[PDB]
Amino acid sequence: VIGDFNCTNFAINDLNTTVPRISEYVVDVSYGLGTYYILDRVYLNTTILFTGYFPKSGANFRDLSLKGTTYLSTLWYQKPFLSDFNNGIFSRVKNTKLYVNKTLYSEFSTIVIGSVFINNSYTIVVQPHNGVLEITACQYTMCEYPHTICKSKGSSRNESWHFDKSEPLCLFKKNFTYNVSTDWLYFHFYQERGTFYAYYADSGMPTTFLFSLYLGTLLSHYYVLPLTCNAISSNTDNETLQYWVTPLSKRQYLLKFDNRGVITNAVD
Ligand SMILES: *[C@@H]1O[C@H](CO)[C@@H](O[C@@H]2O[C@H](CO)[C@@H](O[C@@H]3O[C@H](CO[C@H]4O[C@H](CO)[C@@H](O)[C@H](O)[C@@H]4O)[C@@H](O)[C@H](O[C@H]4O[C@H](CO)[C@@H](O)[C@H](O)[C@@H]4O)[C@@H]3O)[C@H](O)[C@H]2NC(C)=O)[C@H](O)[C@H]1NC(C)=O
Ligand SMILES: *[C@@H]1O[C@H](CO)[C@@H](O[C@@H]2O[C@H](CO)[C@@H](O)[C@H](O)[C@H]2NC(C)=O)[C@H](O)[C@H]1NC(C)=O
Ligand SMILES: *[C@@H]1O[C@H](CO)[C@@H](O)[C@H](O)[C@H]1NC(C)=O
Ligand SMILES: *[C@@H]1O[C@H](CO)[C@@H](O)[C@H](O)[C@H]1NC(C)=O
Ligand SMILES: *[C@@H]1O[C@H](CO)[C@@H](O)[C@H](O)[C@H]1NC(C)=O
Ligand SMILES: *[C@@H]1O[C@H](CO)[C@@H](O)[C@H](O)[C@H]1NC(C)=O
Ligand SMILES: *[C@@H]1O[C@H](CO)[C@@H](O)[C@H](O)[C@H]1NC(C)=O
Repeated sequence: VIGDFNCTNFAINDLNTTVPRISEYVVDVSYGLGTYYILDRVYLNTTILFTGYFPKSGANFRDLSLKGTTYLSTLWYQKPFLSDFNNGIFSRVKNTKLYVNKTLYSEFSTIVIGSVFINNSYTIVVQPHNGVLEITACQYTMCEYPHTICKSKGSSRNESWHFDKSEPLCLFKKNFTYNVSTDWLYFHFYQERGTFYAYYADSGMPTTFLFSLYLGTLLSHYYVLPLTCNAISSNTDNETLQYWVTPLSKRQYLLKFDNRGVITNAVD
């Protein structure tokens, strides 16, 4: 389970089925994937040795996106999908582009980052709403079996990942736009000395600082929410979710900057 609130009994498989194969992809940083811009600094036409929260080059990304239709499997809400956060994670996220009457809609998996996922603890939630990225850190009563839905194409079940009837206590609540036409988003989520840090990119690969948030507590877990949809399948549109995640750690990189100060290359 994620949280411990019984939000629903509708269409749950508690059967000990085959675990879905988590797909894996090698981390290659040679074009600046997994890197970020340093503070308020510009570096031009140069190489820098810098120690930062970076992926291990040659480690694996895991695709933790889960697309459902009606049934939720209880095995989705366990290890290996429920994952240790440690220092942090780098996300490579497919922007799943869907069309309704030729109008573009942007979907991708919500991620939750927390400890115990109960309403005496803060859970960070990063959720897309079609070009708006809603980021919150609140005392959510997370569901046992949380998921999101396609708002665009609809779903056979309602969205429920928390059950707060009155507004929960929040440390953070901000919206960030992202470019809905992009094919990929990139995120760093990490923690240092009781403070959470987020970086993102929607164009190119090297991320930029979004925000930081003092928590005063260690985050221990993250989970990529299942998304349920009538579409995003071989019998509808041949679209897919992808939410690739790999651990961060304090690593020395060589960073190469071009004459615009873009990180064009990196070495672990
Ligand atoms: C912070 O987050 C916590 C979870 O970590 C929330 O606490 C849970 O809140 C729910 C909702 O109030 C509690 O569930 C309800 O418990 C009642 C009491 O349970 C006893 O009695 C029943 C028989 O009635 C026994 O079966 C059971 O074993 C216990 O002995 C139940 O009466 C409720 O059931 C009724 O309402 C539901 C509504 O969906 C109906 O489906 C049922 O048919 C029935 O009519 C219900 O089960 C839960 O027990 C709490 N857990 C804990 C650990 O406390 C907090 O509410 C939340 N707080 C805030 C401010 O967000
Ligand atoms: C951040 O973006 C979300 C999603 O657009 C906003 O939430 C919606 O706000 C309207 C107006 O209050 C409600 O009618 C909707 O029900 C809300 N939810 C959704 C999923 O659309 C939110 O208001 C924005 N602003 C802030 C500060 O969070
Ligand atoms: C969850 O709540 C529903 C509604 O009361 C109930 O039918 C179901 O048995 C509950 N499941 C568990 C595991 O408690
Ligand atoms: C960038 O650096 C190279 C190597 O020193 C140099 O040859 C080139 O002229 C520089 N270009 C600019 C635009 O500074
Ligand atoms: C979805 O929510 C509506 C409104 O509360 C309700 O009528 C409907 O039965 C719900 N469906 C499911 C599958 O939860
Ligand atoms: C959005 O992304 C597309 C595809 O990468 C790009 O062509 C376009 O210029 C971007 N638009 C904005 C406003 O950045
Ligand atoms: C999805 O792709 C396969 C292979 O090209 C094709 O057989 C199938 O008809 C496609 N489905 C849709 C809904 O386009």
